[PDB]
Amino acid sequence: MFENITAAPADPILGLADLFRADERPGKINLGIGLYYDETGKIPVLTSVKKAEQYLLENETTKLYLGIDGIPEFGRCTQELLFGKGSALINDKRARTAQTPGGSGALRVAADFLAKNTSVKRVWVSNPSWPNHKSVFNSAGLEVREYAYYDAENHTLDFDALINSLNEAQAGDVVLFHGCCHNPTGIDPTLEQWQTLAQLSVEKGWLPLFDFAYQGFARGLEEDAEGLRAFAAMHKELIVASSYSKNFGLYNERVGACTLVAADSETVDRAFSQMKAAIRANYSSPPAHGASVVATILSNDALRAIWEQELTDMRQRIQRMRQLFVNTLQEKGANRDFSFIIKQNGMFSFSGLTKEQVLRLREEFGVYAVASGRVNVAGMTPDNMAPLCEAIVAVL
Amino acid sequence: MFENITAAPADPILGLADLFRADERPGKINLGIGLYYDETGKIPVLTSVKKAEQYLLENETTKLYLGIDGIPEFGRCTQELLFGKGSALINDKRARTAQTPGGSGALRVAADFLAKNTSVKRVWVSNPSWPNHKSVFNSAGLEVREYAYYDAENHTLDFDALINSLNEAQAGDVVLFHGCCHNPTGIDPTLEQWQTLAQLSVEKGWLPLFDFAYQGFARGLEEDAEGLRAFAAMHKELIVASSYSKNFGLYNERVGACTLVAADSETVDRAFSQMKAAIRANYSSPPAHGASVVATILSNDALRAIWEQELTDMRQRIQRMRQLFVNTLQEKGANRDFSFIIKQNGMFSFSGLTKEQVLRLREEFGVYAVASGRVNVAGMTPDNMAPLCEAIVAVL
Ligand SMILES: *Cc1c(COP(=O)(O)O)cnc(C)c1O
Ligand SMILES: *Cc1c(COP(=O)(O)O)cnc(C)c1O
Ligand SMILES: O=C(O)CCc1c[nH]c2ccccc12
Repeated sequence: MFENITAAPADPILGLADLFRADERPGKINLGIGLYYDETGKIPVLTSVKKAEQYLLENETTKLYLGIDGIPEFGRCTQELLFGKGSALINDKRARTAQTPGGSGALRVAADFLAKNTSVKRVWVSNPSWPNHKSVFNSAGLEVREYAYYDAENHTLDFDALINSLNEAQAGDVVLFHGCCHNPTGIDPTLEQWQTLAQLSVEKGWLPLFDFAYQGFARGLEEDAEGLRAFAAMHKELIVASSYSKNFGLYNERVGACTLVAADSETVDRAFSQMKAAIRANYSSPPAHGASVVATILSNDALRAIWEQELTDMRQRIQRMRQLFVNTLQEKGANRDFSFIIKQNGMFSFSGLTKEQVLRLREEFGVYAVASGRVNVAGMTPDNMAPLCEAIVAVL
Repeated sequence: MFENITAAPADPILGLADLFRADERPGKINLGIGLYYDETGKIPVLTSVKKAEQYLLENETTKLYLGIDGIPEFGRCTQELLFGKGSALINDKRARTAQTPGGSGALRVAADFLAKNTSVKRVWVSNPSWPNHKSVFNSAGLEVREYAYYDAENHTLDFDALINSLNEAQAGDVVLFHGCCHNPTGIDPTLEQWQTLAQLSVEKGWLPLFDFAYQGFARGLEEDAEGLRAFAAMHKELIVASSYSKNFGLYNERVGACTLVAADSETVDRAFSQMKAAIRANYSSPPAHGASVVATILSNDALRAIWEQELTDMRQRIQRMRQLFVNTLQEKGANRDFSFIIKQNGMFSFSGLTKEQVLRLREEFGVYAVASGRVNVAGMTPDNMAPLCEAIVAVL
């Protein structure tokens, strides 16, 4: 039965880490996968998290299945982070959140939900986009179309190009937006552009789907929610796929959420029932650990204060490595002018290196960047900055 | 977009838990969902688990994404528990295991894998079977057919009916077997019926799929693996969906595995790349906690020794409630003879109560039993025995 199975191609991202892990070279650098690293080059557990884990260790008395939609309080806190103190969505009981296994799991969930309960046929994703996006949608039998987004020549958001691209998108079509920290570009619309887009999708009849995996890494918790929030003010309906993988360093515990928003409660409940159904036929209930850690942290004023500060510490550190990257490049005599690098937010940067230069960097210098030339800034450190910056310069 | 969504029908199992919750009646008894309770009526964390958890608390230095297939040690450990210490399967590098989010997610992973990569068009599940089976397979766009299995009249496995209905299973059709502790019947084939079944499927060209969710609750670890192990001895190809939910009390942490078996390494590797592909488009990578907990325990001789004893205590305890159940019934009225109840394995007994009798137990007496008339013996305790058995005599 398996005699003819074809080996699957490799994950452009995931499969890189393997390549990395397997290289016996000494001073290898990893600018591939988006993982936050510290000054010392390690991927640490936040202390707020260790604090929460102790608490759970001490207080948990059962491992009883969670509800299909997960830990209630986790949900509540998620909606508050997403939408705000007074948001109507909340007061109007217009949003239902399901805790899922990662931001990834929430995308699949929304996908299966849409493919089975709606007349959605295609999903519009930006170009470029996070490669996993097409696979997840394709798996649910949905069609993935792309909309222009990035001005490579200028290193910015090509608004009209974007706008002109979407016009081709029909009403009842799903339009996928990155909450903040566009992966892989690092360019996010301005509050006005977001406003625009908002009004626009209202009129075109688009279902907005937000992929929000970096809340807190661009400007801040509350500011990075501005575009969502602008959409949330005009829309009856929307879907939100958030992740706690990055802002809490909980990568492997698979923590994320799927938020559904209908015009009203009677509606959101019905729909949600369909979403829970989709979950039931998938993994059933979500893993409690990571989510319990998150609810604890956001529930508690002390822990929360501590976590928020570690988050602000991670962000500021990336902001710092960015300035450091540009200057060191420059100080090493790079051809090009890399200052656009500073106007980018989040962990990455679209470095503008060719497929061949990234290949070269790897084989030759042991530097691992994604073929898109996407470099993980959060993987840079004052110690590797020099060697990193030289290989780049040697390939330019 | 969500205007016309119809609400779904609640989980025939999960649904009840909700009702249960919502029920204010002081002395409610919950014989629905399969959760192991203790003398005191609580659903506890295993000691070996708390121990492994502290260990992680103190030793983990990163939350770094796991591989798509999860913890290697976990895989190794599961294979050994499945096939046995020195299996050929293991020496010939013929089995690849993926850590999954519960036995559930492992079923969905095998499903999606099958649907997308093999031309399997239908799945044969026993009747009666675990309700969630249909939904998983169906979601993968797979056809669920049923094969005869239980002799309602004499409370047993109807071998002929079994055999006779499988004839209509074409070659290359997937045949789903319960490794042990048949859910919901409690009747499992004898090594000989397994042997025979084995032979048959070879001869008929079926792909065997094992749902192994109760390893260790019937007789013991090794003893419950004799059916599988027999099949692994004749098969070239196999799939195993196993859960650590019940035997480790790790319900909410989502711990299970999906083991693929092929004629050889090359084959298994190729195939498995396809399985990993299906995972990627799903939840990406699995939740570490639970599995880490499982690997820690099974790799450490001491913790392992403590765990096997807790497992053995759980099993023994169920066996006790079993004989006490029948005895109490008798000793309290009961027109029927419930002795068949003692030859049944695992957590539940197929009580032979009707849909209306169960409705009544609930409504009237506050006892929760599935509509199939399936009762969780593990939820029975010396303290609730009496009342339970009395409200049982009241509906006969
Ligand atoms: C990381 C990421 C996700 C989800 O990641 P998880 O680990 O599954 O939470 C989703 N979208 C983008 C753009 C991401 O970078
Ligand atoms: C409980 C159960 C499973 C797996 O449950 P998980 O909690 O997802 O591991 C699989 N099969 C049967 C028959 C079960 O009863
Ligand atoms: O009753 C069972 O089969 C085990 C408990 C149970 C009810 N619904 C479930 C769905 C997934 C996993 C386990 C369960």
